[PDB]
Amino acid sequence: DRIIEKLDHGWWVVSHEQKLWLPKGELPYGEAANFDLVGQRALQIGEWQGEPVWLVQQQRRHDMGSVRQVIDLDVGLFQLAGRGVQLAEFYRSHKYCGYCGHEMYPSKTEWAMLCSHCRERYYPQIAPCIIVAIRRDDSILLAQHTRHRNGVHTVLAGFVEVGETLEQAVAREVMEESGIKVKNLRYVTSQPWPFPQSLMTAFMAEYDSGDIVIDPKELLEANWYRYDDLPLLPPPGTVARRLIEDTVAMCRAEYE
Amino acid sequence: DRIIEKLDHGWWVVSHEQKLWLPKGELPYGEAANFDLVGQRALQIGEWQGEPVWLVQQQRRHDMGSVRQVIDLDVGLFQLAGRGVQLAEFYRSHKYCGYCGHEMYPSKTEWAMLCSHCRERYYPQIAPCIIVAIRRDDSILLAQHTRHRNGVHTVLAGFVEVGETLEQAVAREVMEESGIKVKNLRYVTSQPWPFPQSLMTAFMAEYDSGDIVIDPKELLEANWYRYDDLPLLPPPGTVARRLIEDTVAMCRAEYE
Ligand SMILES: NC(=O)c1ccc[n+]([C@@H]2O[C@H](COP(=O)(O)O)[C@@H](O)[C@H]2O)c1
Ligand SMILES: NC(=O)c1ccc[n+]([C@@H]2O[C@H](COP(=O)(O)O)[C@@H](O)[C@H]2O)c1
Ligand SMILES: [Zn+2]
Ligand SMILES: [Zn+2]
Repeated sequence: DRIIEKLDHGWWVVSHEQKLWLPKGELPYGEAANFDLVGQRALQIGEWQGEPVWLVQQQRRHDMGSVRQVIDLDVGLFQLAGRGVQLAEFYRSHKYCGYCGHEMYPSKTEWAMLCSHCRERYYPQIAPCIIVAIRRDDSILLAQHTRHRNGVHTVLAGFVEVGETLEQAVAREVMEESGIKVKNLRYVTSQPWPFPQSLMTAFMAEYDSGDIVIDPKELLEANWYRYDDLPLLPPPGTVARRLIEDTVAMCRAEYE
Repeated sequence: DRIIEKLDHGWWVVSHEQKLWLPKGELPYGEAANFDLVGQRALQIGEWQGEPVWLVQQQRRHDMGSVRQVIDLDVGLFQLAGRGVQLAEFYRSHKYCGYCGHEMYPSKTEWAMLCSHCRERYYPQIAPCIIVAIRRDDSILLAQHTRHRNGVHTVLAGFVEVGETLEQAVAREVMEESGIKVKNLRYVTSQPWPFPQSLMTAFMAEYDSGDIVIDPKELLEANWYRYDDLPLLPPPGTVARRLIEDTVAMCRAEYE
């Protein structure tokens, strides 16, 4: 925890309220005074290729966007940046203590909120998430998400809920977004996600029953595409893509 | 959300600070005035066999204990009770808003904290957890946990951390508690846990390298026991036991 000076340079995660500053569509890299940043509080969340990445918790008029606007920067950088945004949001939600109501402060040893008056603390929360590829014979369920809009067709995902298992989270999510029923869930892998903090677990499923009834609020559209007649997909390096690949592998195994 | 009266009866989760009231070693069942409970605030967290279970957020001098003192009551009851304790702890940690510092109130529609001044809210957090059975040829790694003390020998478990995968959480936990290195992780299943709120994922692993170096703060002792010369185990119905069973099944498959 330091205060920025006139020769300070590197990567700057300037984050307010779920968004980060992205001038010219860029994650800012350079000197502090070039970014109107001198005299502010900055935390170092790590290093990219030997250069500090800083979290500055300040609002900016223009060019705030989503961290998943830097995904194609480097996954490693995105981990840093998403981690910054999460840490900013963590700090926002814990200025006061939920116990006793007096102002809290950041632990400089670890990454928690400590407390002046009382001795209770808070730690970052990890949200369990399911993600799933659904298979129906020669085809696989792909879909365009509403909030996304790159014209990509990916798999289904949703948050695990209270009192339920991964498998049940998959079944419910699939029921709600698509309106179909699945079977023979197979765990594939897991992958942490920076913002919001979450651990997604990857599942293959196969179609059991039902017709596609998209939640239009959530899904632009959903369709069964054959394993060799696919549309655009999430980029290689992403979990969703790996799942789709695994499914295509299943289909190939049966029909070729 | 109601206030208790003189003829109110049923199951009472009287919970303070991670503990619940267990008179005579019992989860209290009966009439309110019999339990000095009239005139207090009670929330209904559900029904056991058609009878209400109530959460009362009050301290009691004697006989407070751990919810995992009612595990052998009925799993369903324990879900209710553990859920009560969690909900009490949730309320304790969110009396004030972490944003703005003014007193918050419970959402009566869903189970969150709403806010008087501002419009930010909080929801219950689910903690990802790994649990793992480690296999070394004809044997399986079993261990007595320090905080437990029923003379039972169970599997290893620990909390998933930030920026890491399930598999990495397993590898690290196993490294720290036991000091050995594992390989060929296989996902088995997942199971939610009431208090503290967590979703544990079950893994089988096999021994790769190292000698047993127990964390004496965490583990009474750890040993390799053969699949047909076992000690006491966690009771049937529990995930740990199912894992141990699956492992024994592996051993039997190879050596018989
Ligand atoms: N190609 C992709 O865009 C891709 C692939 C795999 C996972 N994911 C991500 O998994 C993330 C999980 O995010 P949440 O934590 O909001 O569920 C999604 O936001 C999604 O972007 C994305
Ligand atoms: N036989 C047993 O006692 C048994 C079996 C399976 C899971 N578990 C539970 O998994 C629970 C996970 O608790 P945490 O959420 O504290 O990790 C452990 O507390 C453990 O009691 C217990
Ligand atoms: Zn406090
Ligand atoms: Zn508030």
